Amino acid sequence: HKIHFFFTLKPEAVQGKYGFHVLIPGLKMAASTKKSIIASLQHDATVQKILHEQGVANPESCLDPHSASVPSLLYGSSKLNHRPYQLKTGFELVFDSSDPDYIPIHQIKNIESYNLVSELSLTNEQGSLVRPVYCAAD
Amino acid sequence: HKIHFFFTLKPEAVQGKYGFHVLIPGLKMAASTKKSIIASLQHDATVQKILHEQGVANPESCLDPHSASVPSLLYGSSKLNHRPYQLKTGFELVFDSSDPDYIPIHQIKNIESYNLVSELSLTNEQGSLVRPVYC
Repeated sequence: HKIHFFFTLKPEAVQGKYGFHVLIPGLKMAASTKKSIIASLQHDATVQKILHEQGVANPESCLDPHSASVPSLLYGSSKLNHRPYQLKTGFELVFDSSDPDYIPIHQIKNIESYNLVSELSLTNEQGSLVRPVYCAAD
Repeated sequence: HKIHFFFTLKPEAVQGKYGFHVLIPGLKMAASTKKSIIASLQHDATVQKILHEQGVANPESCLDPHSASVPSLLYGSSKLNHRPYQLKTGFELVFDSSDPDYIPIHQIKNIESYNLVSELSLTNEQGSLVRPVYC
């Protein structure tokens, strides 16, 4: 399977407030699976030690558990009086069942020549790049 | 630590014969260690099955046990009546002992802008890109 990762960053840090989004359009699961995954990520030591040198005051509260409930912004849209999240870079990942311990990560090329809003849509199923990976229907 | 990998491929295959080189100038170990490593690879079933779908007859016999003893061709050189191996891809790897299970692999960018003969030297210790990792 091919899994794509996108990191859209806030244009500027206002009064010491920052953030970014992680989008996985092709991968498909249930709400309970997303809740379990989000609960797992809150206790990841690796992420925390990554964040400590970044100036993060509280890495534990950085992840919002409501990410499985809130409807998601389309790409390019934004909140009132808030700038749109600018895409920093996008990574592609290839996962195989034969070799679970081999995890390749590479940047996506020619990203600027592609329909970003179409590909980044969570419910989209006709993305030319992002393809739907049907997982278990919980 | 940073580890660099280089893959110089034979320009063409004669009578079903192919070959290439894997060079690790950054690594610095003993010859006995190199022999042990070569012995380890000769029984690696993963590489054998990788070559299995390549049209390769005997992947077990592809490794030369003498590679740690025979003097190595400098880059650009060749054997008599033999075209020199052409560099196809160049890889760099980042090793961190804190997380041994995280292995980032990325191709090197703009290798054509660097002194390939100087960098790919197995005995050189002043490589601009290849850094001497004493092991």
